[PDB]
Amino acid sequence: PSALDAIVADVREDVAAREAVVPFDEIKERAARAPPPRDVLAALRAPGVGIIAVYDPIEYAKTAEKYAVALVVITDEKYHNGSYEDLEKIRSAVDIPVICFDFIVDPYQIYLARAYQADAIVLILSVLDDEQYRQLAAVAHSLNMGVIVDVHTEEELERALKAGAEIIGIVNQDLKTFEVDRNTAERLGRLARERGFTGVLLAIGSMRGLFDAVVIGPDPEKAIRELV
Repeated sequence: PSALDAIVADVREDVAAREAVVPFDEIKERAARAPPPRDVLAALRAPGVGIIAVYDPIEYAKTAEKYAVALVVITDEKYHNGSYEDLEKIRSAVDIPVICFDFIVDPYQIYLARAYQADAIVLILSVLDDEQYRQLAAVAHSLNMGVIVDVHTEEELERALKAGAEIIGIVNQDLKTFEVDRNTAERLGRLARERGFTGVLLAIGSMRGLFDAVVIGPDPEKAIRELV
């Protein structure tokens, strides 16, 4: 019995179903031909604590772009549910970068996000081992997309630090036990800085003076929504 195992199985079968109609080689080509990503790193590095808004789609996006530095669009890997087409429509309706947030274990999903014009993706270190992390980050970076590395424990933070992650998001939920530690953000963000980290810290939730941006808002999509 394992909620996290079930989510990973859902994602892997979602990919298998998508591949049967849009094969891996075809999604790679569509991703490579997509228009270049907007720069998520620069939007988050901008002075001040930027708001990252989370997602009628067009109305909310056009409203959100008046004050947010970036937009997060939670997607659904299940077959033929319009979720990736809506990501593209939303991104096309605004002028800020759009983060595609789903549960990525397979390179197919990164090409999929890029093909529908995502500017960045999230990698979750509680889900990924070091070899998977290296592969998936390399895929995203080969398409000039930003990578947000979500961490929840001291050990995950250290992996992100040692790997040289430039954007680290700190999440308060444990994706294996599904327990919430309401003060992880302050604890790990302070620890990140005090260990010498000079990149971008995101909080996925009064930790004043620590974070460059803050995200402002079971099956895989439900689990993502809990993270935000």
